[PDB]
Amino acid sequence: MIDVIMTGELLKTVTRAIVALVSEARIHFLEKGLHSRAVDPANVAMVIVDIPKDSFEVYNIDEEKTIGVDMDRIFDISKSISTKDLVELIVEDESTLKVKFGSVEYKVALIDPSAIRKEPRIPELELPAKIVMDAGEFKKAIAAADKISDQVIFRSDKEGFRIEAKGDVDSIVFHMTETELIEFNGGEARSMFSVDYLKEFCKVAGSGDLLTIHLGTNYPVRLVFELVGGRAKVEYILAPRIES
Amino acid sequence: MIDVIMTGELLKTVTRAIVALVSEARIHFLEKGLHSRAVDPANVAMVIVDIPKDSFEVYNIDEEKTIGVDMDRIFDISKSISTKDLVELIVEDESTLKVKFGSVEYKVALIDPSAIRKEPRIPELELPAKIVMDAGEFKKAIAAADKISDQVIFRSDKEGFRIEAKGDVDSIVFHMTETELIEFNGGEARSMFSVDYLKEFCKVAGSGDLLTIHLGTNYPVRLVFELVGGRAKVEYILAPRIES
Amino acid sequence: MIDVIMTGELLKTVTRAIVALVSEARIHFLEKGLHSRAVDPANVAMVIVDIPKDSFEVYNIDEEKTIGVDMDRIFDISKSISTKDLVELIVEDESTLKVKFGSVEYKVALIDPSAIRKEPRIPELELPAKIVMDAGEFKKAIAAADKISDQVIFRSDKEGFRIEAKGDVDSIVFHMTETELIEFNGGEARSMFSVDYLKEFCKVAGSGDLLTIHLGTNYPVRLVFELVGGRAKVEYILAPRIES
Repeated sequence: MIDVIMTGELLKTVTRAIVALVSEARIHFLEKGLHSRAVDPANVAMVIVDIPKDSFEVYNIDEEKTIGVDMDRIFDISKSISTKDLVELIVEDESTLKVKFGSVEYKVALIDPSAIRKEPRIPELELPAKIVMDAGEFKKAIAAADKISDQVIFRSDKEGFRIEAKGDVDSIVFHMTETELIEFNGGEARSMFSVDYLKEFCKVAGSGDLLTIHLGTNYPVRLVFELVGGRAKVEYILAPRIES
Repeated sequence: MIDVIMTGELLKTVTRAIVALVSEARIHFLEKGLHSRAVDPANVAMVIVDIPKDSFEVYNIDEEKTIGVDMDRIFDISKSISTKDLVELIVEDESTLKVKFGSVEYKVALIDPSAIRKEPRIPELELPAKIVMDAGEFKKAIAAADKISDQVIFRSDKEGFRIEAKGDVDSIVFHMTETELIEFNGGEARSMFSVDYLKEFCKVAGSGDLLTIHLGTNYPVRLVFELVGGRAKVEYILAPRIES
Repeated sequence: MIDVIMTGELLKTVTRAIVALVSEARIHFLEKGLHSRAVDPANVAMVIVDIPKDSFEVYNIDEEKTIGVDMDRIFDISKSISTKDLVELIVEDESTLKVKFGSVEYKVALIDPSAIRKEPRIPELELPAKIVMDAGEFKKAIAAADKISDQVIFRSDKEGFRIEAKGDVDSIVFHMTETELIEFNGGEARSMFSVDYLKEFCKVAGSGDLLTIHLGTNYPVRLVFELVGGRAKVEYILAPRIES
């Protein structure tokens, strides 16, 4: 059996992060905690979620188990859950997931894991640039860029980190030097990405959340967000466009 | 003449509660206070509003009087009124209603009471189950059920009160025991109702408001809400569906 | 060169006030401060904006300069600016405007002032009535009138200031006596105006902002708003309808 208790905000945020890309997903309850990964239909973005066992109020599992979940449903139900509610998830067999919060108990039929798209592999990306900043600040940068173009360039070097967008008659540059960043290795990298996806990624993040960016040149970017008081790690990987 | 003064929130809430079902209504200014009742077009729900004279800041009437009011208009005008404004209602003759608040005076033509649908009678429902709880908690239960089905079962017995909804692959159960409820008589009852109407009823209620449910088996349910600091009694009665 | 620093709220509010009427505008950086005036396409309303140099945190200009600005763009970009951000505007040449706030630098191509509709002249209106009140209160009056009609009468005399609207079966009167107003000269005047424009004007104002109304009979009304902590003067002039 699986029986865990987590804050409502933790469940709502991780559910929202996953459903942003897929409507169904395999959820692994491992000895070390919860894990889930998925790639979107267009194969342009991937999401990797990790909730260490210590981020849960209670984490009791017998054997490690994988369940198939209808993410659209859990997301819909999560909207009736308060961020301040404590939520208990229970799986006694293999066909039903119980979600309890307040005076309510929701029961949803699980999906056969095999019926879900094959479990994707995590790319062993070798990236030279590492940038650590506030997720809210990043979110604002993307929001500003979104008003100028549908594509942005991420650039890193010894002088800092920049996010640039160019339009027909206007342009915008977000720039932070090493001293302004939380952590920065000065690695040299430059890649271009779709603003649409970046904007969607930021919907589960805000001021106070940590963001670690792993960047290369003409390589997918890794955006590692630490959310909900640092209880969850939500990494989004986005394929690159041609930077020239 | 009729001359009363009430809080903006009191007028806004009671107006909203009535217009939810009808666009016109007879408003009775009785020695004991304000009274109004109406049934919706489909004859599926009824609303009974009572504002005791002591809930008003000022309640001065000569003789008991009944006026016909265009509820869509009062509701529209009430949107320009603040919950913290004090509102004065005046009827000097029989054709005009004056609504004063802030530095504004609104005058609306009254409707001939006779032109309005016959005054409905209050059903003398004999119900075995009585449940008293927080209206906000009830509202949340209905909101959760609404995500699962368009119908819900209300069930009461010695073990408490439950609200259940079932879908094709999921279900939800809200349950509170006698100790969790404010007041409960343990009466046995079970009826099914439309979530659409229940959801609409709850729009004028929130955490802190009292709700008394009178329930029977295959009988209309009585939902007595005490709103605006307990100043108004707004009872909604909803016809049942077949529970089996 | 032009180099000024202002609060985000100041830029956002003045930008919104101007774009309400036009999509392009001439902005004058004078020794005494910023000035801009424009009339809408229908020639029914005009806006005159004045930001004294002392309302800026920094105001450094070489020679007085006039620039042409795409107001739709600045407005769009201003949405990514926080009211609490400090914004720096820089014009080093004549073709580019730099907008800096936070860690972002926006560059927009300027418009040739000549390509913009001829600079309008300020009408030397001679009006007998002067009314000073809270802009938020005025805004509420217009909002109330808007529910009754698409036209309102502004009336002033020794007994105070009134805003009246009449519908088929209802009416509304907003009235404030001399003692209730901040300043009032008791001038006699009566004119009728379009609620649509008045409502739009009030979108940049709120409680706490000062409004000085200059009113005549069958003459355009002057609505002088002092916004953003009294840092900006935004005057709207609205052509009259036939009052009878």
